[PDB]
Amino acid sequence: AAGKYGNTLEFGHLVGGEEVLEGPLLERRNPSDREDVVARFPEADKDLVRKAALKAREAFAEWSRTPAPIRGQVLFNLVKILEREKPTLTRLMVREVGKTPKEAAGDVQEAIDTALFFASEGRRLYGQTVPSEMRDKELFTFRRPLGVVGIITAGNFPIAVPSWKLIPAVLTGNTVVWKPSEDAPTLSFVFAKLFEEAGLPPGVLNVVFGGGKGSTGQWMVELMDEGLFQKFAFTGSTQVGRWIGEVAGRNLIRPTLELGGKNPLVVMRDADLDLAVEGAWWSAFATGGQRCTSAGNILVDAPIYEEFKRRFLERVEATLVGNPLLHPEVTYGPFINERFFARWQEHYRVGEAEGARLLFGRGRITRENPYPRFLGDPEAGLYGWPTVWEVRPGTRLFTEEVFGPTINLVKVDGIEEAIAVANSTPYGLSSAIYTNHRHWAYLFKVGIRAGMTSINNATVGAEAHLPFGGVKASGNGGRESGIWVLEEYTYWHAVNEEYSGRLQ
Amino acid sequence: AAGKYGNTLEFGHLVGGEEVLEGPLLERRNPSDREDVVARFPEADKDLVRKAALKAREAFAEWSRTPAPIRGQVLFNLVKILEREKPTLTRLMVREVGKTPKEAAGDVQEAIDTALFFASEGRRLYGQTVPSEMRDKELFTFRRPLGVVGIITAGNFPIAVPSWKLIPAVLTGNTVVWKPSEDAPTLSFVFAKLFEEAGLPPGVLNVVFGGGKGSTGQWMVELMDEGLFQKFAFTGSTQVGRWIGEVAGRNLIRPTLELGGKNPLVVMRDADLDLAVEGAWWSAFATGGQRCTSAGNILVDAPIYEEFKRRFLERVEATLVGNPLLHPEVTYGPFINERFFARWQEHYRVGEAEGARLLFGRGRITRENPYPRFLGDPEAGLYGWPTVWEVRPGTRLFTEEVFGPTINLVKVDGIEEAIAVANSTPYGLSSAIYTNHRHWAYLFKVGIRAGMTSINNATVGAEAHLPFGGVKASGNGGRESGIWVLEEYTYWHAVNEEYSGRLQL
Amino acid sequence: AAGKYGNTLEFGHLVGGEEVLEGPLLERRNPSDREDVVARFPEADKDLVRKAALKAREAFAEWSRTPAPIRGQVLFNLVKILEREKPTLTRLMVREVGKTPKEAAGDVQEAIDTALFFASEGRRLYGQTVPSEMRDKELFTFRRPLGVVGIITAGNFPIAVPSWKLIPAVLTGNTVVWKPSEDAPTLSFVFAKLFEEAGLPPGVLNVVFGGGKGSTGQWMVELMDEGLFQKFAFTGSTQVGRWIGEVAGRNLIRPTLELGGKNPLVVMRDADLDLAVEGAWWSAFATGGQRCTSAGNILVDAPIYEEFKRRFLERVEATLVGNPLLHPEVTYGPFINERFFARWQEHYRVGEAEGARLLFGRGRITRENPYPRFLGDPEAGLYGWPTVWEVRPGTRLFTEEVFGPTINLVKVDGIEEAIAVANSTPYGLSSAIYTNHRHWAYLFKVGIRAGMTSINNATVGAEAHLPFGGVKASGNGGRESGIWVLEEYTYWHAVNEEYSGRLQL
Amino acid sequence: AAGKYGNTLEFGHLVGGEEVLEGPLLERRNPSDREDVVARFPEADKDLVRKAALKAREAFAEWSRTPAPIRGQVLFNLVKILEREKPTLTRLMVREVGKTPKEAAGDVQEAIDTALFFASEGRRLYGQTVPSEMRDKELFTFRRPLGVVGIITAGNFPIAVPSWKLIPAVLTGNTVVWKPSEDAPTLSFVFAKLFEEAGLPPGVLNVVFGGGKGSTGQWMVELMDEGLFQKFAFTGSTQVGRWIGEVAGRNLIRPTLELGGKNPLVVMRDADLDLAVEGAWWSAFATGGQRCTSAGNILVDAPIYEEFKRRFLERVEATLVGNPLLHPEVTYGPFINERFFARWQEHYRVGEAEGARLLFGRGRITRENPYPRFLGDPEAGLYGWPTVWEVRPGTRLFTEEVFGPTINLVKVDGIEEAIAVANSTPYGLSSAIYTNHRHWAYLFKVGIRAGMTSINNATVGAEAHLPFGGVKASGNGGRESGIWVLEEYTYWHAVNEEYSGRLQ
Ligand SMILES: [Cl-]
Ligand SMILES: [Cl-]
Ligand SMILES: [Cl-]
Ligand SMILES: [Cl-]
Ligand SMILES: [Cl-]
Ligand SMILES: [Cl-]
Ligand SMILES: [Cl-]
Ligand SMILES: [Cl-]
Repeated sequence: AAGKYGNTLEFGHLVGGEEVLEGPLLERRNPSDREDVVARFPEADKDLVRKAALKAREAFAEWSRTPAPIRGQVLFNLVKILEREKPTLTRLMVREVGKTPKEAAGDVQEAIDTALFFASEGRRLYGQTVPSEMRDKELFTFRRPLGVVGIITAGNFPIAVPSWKLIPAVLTGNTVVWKPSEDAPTLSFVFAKLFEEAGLPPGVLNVVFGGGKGSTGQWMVELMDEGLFQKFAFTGSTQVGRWIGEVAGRNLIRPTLELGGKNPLVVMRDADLDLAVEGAWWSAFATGGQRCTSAGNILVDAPIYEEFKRRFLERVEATLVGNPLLHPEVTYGPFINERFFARWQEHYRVGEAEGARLLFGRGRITRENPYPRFLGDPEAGLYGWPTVWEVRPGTRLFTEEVFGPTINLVKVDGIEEAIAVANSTPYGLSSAIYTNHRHWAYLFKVGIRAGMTSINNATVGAEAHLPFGGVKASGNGGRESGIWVLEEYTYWHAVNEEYSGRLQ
Repeated sequence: AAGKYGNTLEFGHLVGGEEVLEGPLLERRNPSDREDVVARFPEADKDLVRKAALKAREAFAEWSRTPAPIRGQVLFNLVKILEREKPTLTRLMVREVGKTPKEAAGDVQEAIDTALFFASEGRRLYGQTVPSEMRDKELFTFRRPLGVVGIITAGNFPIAVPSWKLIPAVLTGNTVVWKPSEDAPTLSFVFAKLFEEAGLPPGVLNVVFGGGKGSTGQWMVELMDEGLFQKFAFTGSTQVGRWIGEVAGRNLIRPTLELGGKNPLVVMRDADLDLAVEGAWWSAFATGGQRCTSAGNILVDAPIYEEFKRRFLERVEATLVGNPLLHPEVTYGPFINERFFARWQEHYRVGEAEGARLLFGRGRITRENPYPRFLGDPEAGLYGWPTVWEVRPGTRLFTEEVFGPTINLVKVDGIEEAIAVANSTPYGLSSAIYTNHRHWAYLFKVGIRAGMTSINNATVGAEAHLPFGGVKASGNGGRESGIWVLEEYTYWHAVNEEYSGRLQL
Repeated sequence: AAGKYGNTLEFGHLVGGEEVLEGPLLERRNPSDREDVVARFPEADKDLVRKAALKAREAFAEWSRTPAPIRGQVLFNLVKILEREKPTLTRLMVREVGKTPKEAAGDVQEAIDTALFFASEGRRLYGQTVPSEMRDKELFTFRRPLGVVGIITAGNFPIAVPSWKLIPAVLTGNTVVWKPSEDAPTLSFVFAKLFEEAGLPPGVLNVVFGGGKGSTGQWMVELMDEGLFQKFAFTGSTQVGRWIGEVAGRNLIRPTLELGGKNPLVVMRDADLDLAVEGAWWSAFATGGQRCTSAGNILVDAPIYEEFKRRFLERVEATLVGNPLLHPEVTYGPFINERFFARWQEHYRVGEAEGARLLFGRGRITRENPYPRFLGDPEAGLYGWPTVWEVRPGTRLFTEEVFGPTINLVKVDGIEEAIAVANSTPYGLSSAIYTNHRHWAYLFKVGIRAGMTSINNATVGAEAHLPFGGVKASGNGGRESGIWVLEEYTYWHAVNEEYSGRLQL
Repeated sequence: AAGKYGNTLEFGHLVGGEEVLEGPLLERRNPSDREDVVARFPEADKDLVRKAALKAREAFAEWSRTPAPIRGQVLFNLVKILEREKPTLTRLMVREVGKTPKEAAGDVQEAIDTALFFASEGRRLYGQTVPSEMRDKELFTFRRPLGVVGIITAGNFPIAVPSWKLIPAVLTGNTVVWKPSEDAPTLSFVFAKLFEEAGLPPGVLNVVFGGGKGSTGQWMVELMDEGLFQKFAFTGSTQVGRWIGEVAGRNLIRPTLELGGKNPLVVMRDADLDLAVEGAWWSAFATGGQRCTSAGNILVDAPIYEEFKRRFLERVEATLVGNPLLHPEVTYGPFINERFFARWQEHYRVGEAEGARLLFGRGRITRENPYPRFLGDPEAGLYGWPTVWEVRPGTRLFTEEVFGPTINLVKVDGIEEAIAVANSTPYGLSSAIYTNHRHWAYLFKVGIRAGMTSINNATVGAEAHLPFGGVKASGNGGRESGIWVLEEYTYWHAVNEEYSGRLQ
């Protein structure tokens, strides 16, 4: 078929390098305009996943024992292919998940950067030579591939965040089974095909499509109990993370777990207001607030509270919203999926119930409830009014993660107290402070309990060559970019060579 | 009291730096001679563990914010105090767990080495400065303490293996709750007091004594569900490890898990037989086969099978066994506890049942079933005949870990097949090959699935400044000594500083 | 003009991104066939070098303060452009320096690999965060660009070896003045233009052509005394290196110095002869023996001496020699320049004089003195008979580097003595041993005084992502590839931040 | 003999572990009181140095091939012995070089810290395992000892700064010839004996006493031309450094060169004045201004110039000066040697000549020119009035290093200009800025051309586990503490092992 803004594509799983149309058909509709159908694709039953894992096990023998620098050459080709395809993938990603074209070119770019980074790590992966305490004896360490990796990914960063996992996994000589978000199946099929074209041998990467709970994603976790995975990486909700953590736990796997957060952004009295407003604004409404790292609470220092709040609302009022395929100028578009739209709609009622003051936002944008800076037709999909609250700490709006274009303001007095309030959340992913006093940035830097912190910078837009990850309910201690991710996809082999003829 | 070979000591838990007699008294008997009672000490009820965790939470505020190089000064004092106490700790460790005096001085030494290593890491703990892609912007990383660490340790290495966990934990600014093996409570009490004398502030280290299943150790794991631990380290059985793994799992903790193994030792046709026999022998019978890393199977290359086997048994015949307090010359002594003795006694009947050929070993040493090279009285404790089997791969003697002085022989042909058989085991901790062909050592080096490998060297005797740890059922991927353990007791804080006063994205 | 095998090209210096015809014209002839003229190009007078250094000083302001990851983007484009141009650079390099097409594609490849390596180091260059001993105080380190780098390169690896210097220099934010070998000026001009196309801002790279002694290269060193260079890298003879060393010395510069060697290759009795012969053979005659790392002495273990020698000469007999443009199948071609041909011709007379036994080789290949496996016309250039000697240690053939297709045999007895003889040379660059006894490779590994060592592998063919460099007369301790070269083109800035608002000391 | 405040000690060189009284007698007098004679000791003629180098060459065979962790055990014993001796060495160092007892206990402490640091590096010295691009092939690197190291040291940090060189040298398996400052020969003899007691085998450390120019130090450099040294480290003047650099240069040695500096300290308008005054004050007058890192110029931001200058002079007026053996409370004491006293006396006349304004200081303290806060008798030795100038940039007081208790003030306007003025000096060792604006500290941090920089902290008191060293005329690129010094005393051996039977 042709769809409304492009072709409807039908395709199967990729197992040992073949297409496999095996299972009930699902379909992904353009979230910006649900009349456009983007793709049609099977639900992998659990036995197909079992097969995919075992093609991966067969492929690992040859791939793992392929020279690491030659594995790098595959990634180098991928860098080139990704570069070529960057305009295509940008178009497709606006169609399939409703990111703005600026943000979507950015997504693709991070995969390009990731691929370049690891092409080169083919000739690094440094281990150690160590001095023995004994004469006539040498000591070594060596990073070794774990085996078959199972990977589950969300759809809000559908090329970038998969690449953080897929690329270092195959570079260190592992083999992969990948279950991508039913929100972005076409991009995943493509990205798997780009990898094929780049030279990845068949079976090294296998892709199985489907849903999460009661679907493929769950079957996929359950297979850790049959020992088909030597490693597992997941991006998603803390509820699901804890479960996957437990399953990996009893099967002696360290899993990688990016689990979202409630990201504090502090604005001290001595801050540059315009800059801090631009950063709160962008932290809140980038990707329509559907980022692990989107800001949950702006903590504004009491002296500047009123002035900040007036300027922030001015800025929020200006947010454009709309079909980013038809209106590239727009700040954000639709909800990626139905599930986030629903949780976000409920957040209004929890707010009113616990007594938050709603400063701006009239829930879902529709004909009967139109939004002044909307562009296009708000009924073609699920779009949300920008939303702003004032909230007491301790409350549920304050502590619980809510994907969607919502942000809270909170009045704080101390730096003392700003730090205490910033920490009053089960999460600990991302954080930010806007200030000019060296001492104030120092105290927050070391007083916050987060895995990432920004000074005079948004909670979003971490650079791709720094360790990405959260502490507390935001993850289990692993990190995803740079040299730090090598701990995730390898283990330490320790070797001692005796050249004397003596026991010692 | 006075005991038979020293004092019987009574003592409590150490919580926020005070002694606490709270719970039913247990007792640790001298395993070499169970008439000697070494200690009486309480079983921490779960609420006292809860309190210990919360003293640790109170103490973490000031310890974590104590300069890392000053935390190193504490460890440097500990190195000196440990040095002073090395002869007394050696005596006490032969009394309390029945290690030979040579092996027990060695145990103490690894704590000394560990403490020196980390005294100095107080002025390292390096993180990174990183270039931004943006002008007027700097990037950093910082290693940060996790919080309160819960630690459970076995008793077979009662000073060394605890120190691998305790020392890097407090050095990186964490606070600790420690539950030591009911097999070695006096050494743990001491070691906690040496730490105190070295300058560790009270509450930074808390010690709660007791048992494992249905006791303190279990209560201690269960508390991860109340979020009292931000990290957990365990040495023990894979059965228990899997459970601890699961609990830590749902609480988003990476735990540290040394879970023992079935350690393959390969002897290729071109090996030096006398040297390979000394290494199989020492791998098997060091600590009476009660090490995570003790050898489980000798894989002998078919061409030298018969010659090796004859010489190995000659060497095993020579093993001395006895009360290492009265006979220091002895190779190994008693079982640490009655649990290991029991599992090892059953292994004879599993052996007979699946049809292993028993080449040597008459089960428990007693007066009625004496051992030619025994010294002392074998009824005063649980002592085991050195034991040798031939076994087919696939069997339970071949695949299952059995603490005790038992080893299997297996005939192999290729290097091909040596590697395939070495890997036919759920475990993946330690390994060894005896060979002189460079290509053969290379193929084993890269063909084995283990986290430690020895060439012309035993499966035991890892050096303390190399990463200790197993793959497969032997652990979950963490590592314990050297710079590698810093990943366990810290997390990565990533900081980005904008000085350019504009949003650039 | 049109030449005989391509165009004759005329071109100038590149200074702040402009072409500059300033100075007396030199010419580079096709060494394989000197009727073919490859290029005409100026000799930079010392004042033009002075200007090039000062364009580099002007450009450093904005390049150094260009985000390192963006500097990497330039290199990533260069990788792509180099890939596109790999067949043309291969052709041109066979024309301009007489490398065989296989070896010349390899040369280009190492630049490609180098550029990819460093494209990625744009997002690394890691420094350190370090714990203070004081409360409320943080410590950092930062790698910083040195400034303007002066670079002099040989012509035998005219794209690879320049890239080891050029690329890490500009990546770490330095600016460059480059004086390339008058043996390979067209490739250098090209490579500088590829860099331009890749996005290198003008003035960041400046190229000044000319000669060495009494020419541009000398003027270029002399300018360290006017402080126009904050760093200097050189590939060449130890004679020249010592001088450059001294000049950099008094100007407080650590310079980078690859200074060639006399590379010992040992063949123990237990070696695989065919493999060790292939490795001695390729070590000797790769690039016609015109590599820093080409083998100088084969040390053969007395038991296999005669057998090895017979097989080696059989293999040497088989060497093909010829115009690699017309006969790609050929092992090596002409001398790069007339200087090397001259020194190598004299080596025959030094040999006769000190009493070496000449086993094979009749000096220069000519029509009147033809070589059985020559292809083409040997008078069109300077070509050399493969040459083999037996020599006593202590002699000048044994100790002195001789670019050209010459190799010595030496009889040795121990591993003992193999190592002692291997070390009896002023140089210490590369080394190799062929053996199967693990202990013998270990003793050589730790007994040799060299900065690179091969086990059952040639003295040539270092991998590009390992540190390249020599000890003794082969260099001053710096290293060229991988992470190790970052020490050369940066300095360590150490920063300490006090937030505690009090003097504490 | 007994001297006036302790024993006069006579002793020889230490060569292959024996005492050697061979040469004309020199003597070191107590600089605080020159009637007290501290020591009597020979001048090593050049042939004795030649012998010392060759004992070191013989000893290297055994020491280098001694397990690195066992070499660490020697240092661990040294830590303990140094701890025991810390009160003795502190007394002796106040007697022999006239440091205050606080500063001298500090000196000894840095050696203790250095020794602990490197005791532990016995089990580190990490090298690399690297992946080959070829199948059946492994790559390694290994740090290797250079050989015999020649070491020349100044006397102003007579235990600390020698330990930065001596300890990492012997730990990495090198052997040493050491020529210590004729200003501190007793401490060096002692420290060499403590090393002996700690377990250092004889010949691994050799000590040869004497002078510099036309004496042992020079003979010692000249021996690089006979190839007796594989490495050379020097602390001293830039003139001498350049020479040693050249000699090492032609002999293909990378030498280590700490060469002093003219250390800028900037005080921005937003600074904390009391803190910045305490830091200028301590930067200037610690060790009587006889530190490589002592401050040369205070750059005061125009808005606060007058206020700062008044408070600084108040603080300087308070400086106590005197015989630190008899008056521990004193800030600084005598000149270490006659040479610095002389250069510092000349600096007054260069100042007047180029027109600097002298704000405070009457040259040498004597009976006829007494100093209000002097304690003791100023004629017993060479003591200097604290000295303060205002100076134009470009002048010689501004650009040239002057050991002694002198400091300049300079008015600056920009941060722009503060950085330009801070850099207008041939040196580039140490630096500092006092400020609270994050942007101001950032611009200085990255605009200065120095190898060490302090924010709201003195130019002195670098921590011992950070890389110590200067750029420009302050050194040649090497660094001295921490992991960074390992580049100085080792070289990189690169090994490739082929296990196939193939050429590739
Ligand atoms: Cl999903
Ligand atoms: Cl979800
Ligand atoms: Cl949904
Ligand atoms: Cl409110
Ligand atoms: Cl001196
Ligand atoms: Cl001087
Ligand atoms: Cl003098
Ligand atoms: Cl003035």
